[PDB]
Amino acid sequence: XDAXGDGDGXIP
Amino acid sequence: XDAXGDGDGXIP
Amino acid sequence: XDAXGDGDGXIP
Amino acid sequence: XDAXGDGDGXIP
Ligand SMILES: CCC/C(C)=C/COP(=O)(O)O
Ligand SMILES: CCC/C(C)=C/COP(=O)(O)O
Ligand SMILES: [Ca+2]
Ligand SMILES: [Ca+2]
Ligand SMILES: [Ca+2]
Ligand SMILES: [Ca+2]
Ligand SMILES: [Ca+2]
Ligand SMILES: [Ca+2]
Ligand SMILES: [Ca+2]
Ligand SMILES: [Ca+2]
Ligand SMILES: [Cl-]
Ligand SMILES: [Cl-]
Repeated sequence: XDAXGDGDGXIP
Repeated sequence: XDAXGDGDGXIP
Repeated sequence: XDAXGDGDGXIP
Repeated sequence: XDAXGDGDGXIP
């Protein structure tokens, strides 16, 4: 896997 | 953003 | 076997 | 990724 600090999907 | 052919999240 | 939802080969 | 000694897909 994840990126973005928002878990899976959302911001990469 | 997306990757994997399954849209957002899931497989990168 | 297959994996990945794309049949044989490709994504495991 | 591959397995089987036959490259991508085929035998895992
Ligand atoms: C592929 C290299 C970077 C990476 C793991 C993106 C996946 O991020 P997510 O959409 O937040 O799950
Ligand atoms: C997933 C762990 C084993 C693995 C990488 C299977 C993929 O093998 P292939 O279908 O020969 O490409
Ligand atoms: Ca992810
Ligand atoms: Ca994310
Ligand atoms: Ca995405
Ligand atoms: Ca995806
Ligand atoms: Ca297979
Ligand atoms: Ca596959
Ligand atoms: Ca493979
Ligand atoms: Ca193989
Ligand atoms: Cl997609
Ligand atoms: Cl499949």
